[PDB]
Amino acid sequence: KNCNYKRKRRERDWDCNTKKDVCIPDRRYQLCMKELTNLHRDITFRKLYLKRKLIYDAAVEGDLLLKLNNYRYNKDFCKDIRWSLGDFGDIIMGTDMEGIGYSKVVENNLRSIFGTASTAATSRTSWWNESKAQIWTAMMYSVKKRLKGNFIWICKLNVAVNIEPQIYRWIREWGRDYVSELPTEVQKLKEKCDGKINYTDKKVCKVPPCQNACKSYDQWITRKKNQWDVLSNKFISVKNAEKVQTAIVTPYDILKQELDEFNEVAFENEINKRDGAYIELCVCS
Repeated sequence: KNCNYKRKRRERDWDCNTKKDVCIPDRRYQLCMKELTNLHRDITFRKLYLKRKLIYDAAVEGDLLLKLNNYRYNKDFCKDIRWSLGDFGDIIMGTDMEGIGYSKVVENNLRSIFGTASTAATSRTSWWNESKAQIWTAMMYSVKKRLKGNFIWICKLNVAVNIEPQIYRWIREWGRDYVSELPTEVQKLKEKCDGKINYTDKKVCKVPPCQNACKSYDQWITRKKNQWDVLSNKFISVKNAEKVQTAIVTPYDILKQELDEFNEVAFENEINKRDGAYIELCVCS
């Protein structure tokens, strides 16, 4: 059904339990791969066949993402295009980090086509780099259909096709989720735990629904911290898999680039529950 409609963003939080070395976004789980899953001639013909199947899945993915975006054509939509396109790329290149269920089937199908010799990985990257512009076009079809020649400037093609390791992109995506969730969770804390100027005891000291709001906030921030540690640890593993090391980029550098107002110290305080706002609202001491 993931090729029929998308869950609301953040309806399901990042999943770190299924594959323990990485946290997987719901968007990735829902990536449309129907045609890719449902995959004799020369290998050249079969690659051509693959392209067309990838175009179909990409077109559907872009259509459902736009519907999820309620046809707004805003930054959220363009990010989703970039994330999903990127994931398609990693699937094609064989560097996707999910590799469960039908993703495993898809990887088997691609290996039937490209083989598994020592040149396979390179030729798979070559095929993607040669094809990715058309896949973006396929993903943007639903936009082209409604906006015609003006679809070109809704989202940036170049940004979308520029190759980046999957864990880089997922950290960007995760960060955008975090900054969307944070004020929302702080709202709930404030509403239940906010105090008048002349209070004597914090509400959290003895007021049950404030305590339960703090408990619930604790559960959320504990997930966020867990997710950040897992993704950060995966960032290190993926980096160390690179034969040559770039002499340094950290996950915070990525967050700093993706996010508007990022502040590493503030961020680290929040996920460790030692920020001023949390302490004010949830620590009775």
